[PDB]
Amino acid sequence: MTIVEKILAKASGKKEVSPGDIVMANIDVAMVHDITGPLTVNTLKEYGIEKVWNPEKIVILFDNHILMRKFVKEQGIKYFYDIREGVCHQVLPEKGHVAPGEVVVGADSHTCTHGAFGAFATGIGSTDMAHVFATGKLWFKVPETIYFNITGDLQPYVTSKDVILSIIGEVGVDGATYKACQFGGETVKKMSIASRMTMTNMAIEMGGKTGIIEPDEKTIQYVKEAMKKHGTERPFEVIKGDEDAEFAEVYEIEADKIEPVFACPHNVDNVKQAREVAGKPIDQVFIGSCTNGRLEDLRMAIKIIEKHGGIADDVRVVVTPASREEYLKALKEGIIEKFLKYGCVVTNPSCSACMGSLYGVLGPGEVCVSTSNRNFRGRQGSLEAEIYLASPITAAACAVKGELVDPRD
Ligand SMILES: [Zn+2]
Repeated sequence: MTIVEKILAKASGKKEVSPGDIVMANIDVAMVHDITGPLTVNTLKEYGIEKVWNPEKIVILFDNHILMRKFVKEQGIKYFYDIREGVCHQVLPEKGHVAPGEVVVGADSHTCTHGAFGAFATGIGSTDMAHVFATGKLWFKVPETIYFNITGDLQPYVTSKDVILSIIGEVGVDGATYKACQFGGETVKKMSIASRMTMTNMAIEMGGKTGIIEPDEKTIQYVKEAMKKHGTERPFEVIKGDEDAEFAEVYEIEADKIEPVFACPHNVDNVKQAREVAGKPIDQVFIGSCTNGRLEDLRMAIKIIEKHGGIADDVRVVVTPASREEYLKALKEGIIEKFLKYGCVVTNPSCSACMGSLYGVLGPGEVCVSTSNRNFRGRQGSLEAEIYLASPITAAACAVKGELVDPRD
């Protein structure tokens, strides 16, 4: 019985569960952000429930507005954050709302990110969310874990981004469909929580239901620290998979021979190695995202840039910390100013002037190296623009030379 299965078993209140089995599980936290909030509320009452189940288990996002204020006020909803905590998923675990062995549901597709914390985390539609708000439970078709056992040491200039991009590259946009992608092995236990978030975030890009990574005391340290800092403290159990569990499509990845890659334009899953496509000129580099937007990413990228002393002219470098906290960390550490001084522009996620700038919008015939999730046509701009995906290191290197690279050159 897998970790996702022990989670769904404890949640449903069953003592055993199989893949394909269908259960009613209790929700630990539910999150709504933009359109889905108003939708969920209206959809919530044309039905007639006047009380949400647990006003402290719902997390909402703010900046028509009126229904949402009045909803949070009419309910007892304690956790509601402004959009200047950052547009990404970072906020939810940052404040300690995601603990191991928990069932987390959210409006956004990439809620799967929180699987990094050893919780079962999924995006759901508006109606499902309305049910959750009403009953604090939801139906789940119990998935199957496909286990990716990653062992070996990451070579220099190689990040979990290259790892997950390679994995996606051999499994295609599908899949990994009705199934949960579970990452493990020594290479996974060695990487940081940030690095794990990078992978779990991109799980659904394989068409996966969610990514999940088993917890260890990096996970514990993170969660406990966040909980004490934000007063979101609450007991949790550490649910981890048994060797008594079986997996559709166990893969084996060895991080030794993984080298810096690219997700080449319009599709995430093609994934050609850096050397092959190297040399093509680029007019923009986008560093930071929900995928790699955290402190370690900024740190390695600015390290690369700094060592070679600045960026190529006639290239637009855009640096976007995943959240306000991450931004403040990078600020306090001098990283933000190093970026600024080298000619990059940094978007302060709490600044509307920063957030509304069109400076990073790709025009026709423009090439961009991005550290984000998605390279499909028209994503960052014109549909006649193309987008390569990379780790912060590879991206930084591209910003240094001003065309497509392999970080070691
Ligand atoms: Zn600003």
